[PDB]
Amino acid sequence: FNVAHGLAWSYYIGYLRLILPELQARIRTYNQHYNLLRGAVSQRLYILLPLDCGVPDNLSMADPNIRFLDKLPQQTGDHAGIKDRVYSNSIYELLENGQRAGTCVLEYATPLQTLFAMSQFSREDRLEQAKLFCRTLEDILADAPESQNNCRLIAYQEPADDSSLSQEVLRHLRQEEKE
Amino acid sequence: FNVAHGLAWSYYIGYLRLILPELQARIRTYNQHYNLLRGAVSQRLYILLPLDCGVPDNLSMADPNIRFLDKLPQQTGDHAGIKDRVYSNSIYELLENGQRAGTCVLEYATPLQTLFAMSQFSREDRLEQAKLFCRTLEDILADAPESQNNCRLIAYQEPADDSSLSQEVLRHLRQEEKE
Ligand SMILES: CC[C@H](CC(=O)c1cc2cc(OC)c(OC)cc2[se]1)C(=O)O
Ligand SMILES: CC[C@H](CC(=O)c1cc2cc(OC)c(OC)cc2[se]1)C(=O)O
Repeated sequence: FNVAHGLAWSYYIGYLRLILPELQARIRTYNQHYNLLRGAVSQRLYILLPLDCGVPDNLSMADPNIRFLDKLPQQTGDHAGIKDRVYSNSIYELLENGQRAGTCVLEYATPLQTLFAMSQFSREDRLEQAKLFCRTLEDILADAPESQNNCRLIAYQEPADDSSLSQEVLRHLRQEEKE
Repeated sequence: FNVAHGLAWSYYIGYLRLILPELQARIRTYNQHYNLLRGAVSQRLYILLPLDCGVPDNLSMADPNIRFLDKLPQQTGDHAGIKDRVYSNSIYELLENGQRAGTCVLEYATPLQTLFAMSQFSREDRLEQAKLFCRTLEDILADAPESQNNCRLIAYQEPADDSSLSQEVLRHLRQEEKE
């Protein structure tokens, strides 16, 4: 109950509070200096929350239609001993019927792999802690001033290896255009 | 009790497990390509754990005798959506009587600023959660295979603004030489 609470706050306090306020400027810099009226990167950080807590230690999205396209201009800031601590972010192209249907900054919510490491608790405890985590992070980001149409939490659960994350994400980017 | 548990595991799982196994190689690369038989960077990551949980959002060590000297060769690895996620680390010179008495990679344990944010709980709850955090992290790092004379946890508490972190650290680096 509290592991998930504490991880949400720490993720917000140790990471999002630091990268969110400048994300939208880095994104416009890319969108100018680089880059099609559909291939413009969404002005939002999209945060992947596998409910099964299986966050890959690489780029594997398992969704043939989510591909790495470019890195974002890196932000640098001093933080907690580390001079010019670098903040790396990655842009992904989203495809529908083999065509590029949009583009966004994507990454996984890494505190979840700590819940995975603690269940691999039981698998049902894993799931409830992932939900609590999502619900806490959503509420933190709601009252958080650094969070103003710059952040979307994509929580999902694939029922098997053979069962469309791309479509899910794509819906969120469509709703951005129609707004 | 569990916030501190979970933050220790996440710090270990989200960060130390990823940077510790290569830290000592990055350190030798510096120690050759750069750099005095005393001015060689300690082959250890030193991790500052203010028990008061006051981790600065900058480089402030408040110890005139702990100064930024150089950055470490940055490590890059794919992780959790982010391609070539960069790992930045900073080297500090340690001074005694105005002379450089040693050198080490230093940084603060950032999960602590999440305990700070939650107490600024009461200040005594803050302190116990910081201790629990230290004790959990120490035990994790003991059975952790990635952690083999590459990591030291410096926990301390300054009683006031006018009251020697440098000496504390310096003792740990001396004990390394005499071993
Ligand atoms: C893949 C990119 C991420 C994003 C990232 O850099 C950080 C995550 C994070 C989480 C914390 O608590 C949950 C925390 O507490 C101080 C500090 C940080 Se920084 C990664 O995990 O490497
Ligand atoms: C100043 C340098 C640090 C070190 C660092 O990068 C990370 C810390 C961290 C902590 C986590 O839980 C506690 C976590 O859970 C996924 C991931 C990370 Se990455 C910083 O906080 O920026």
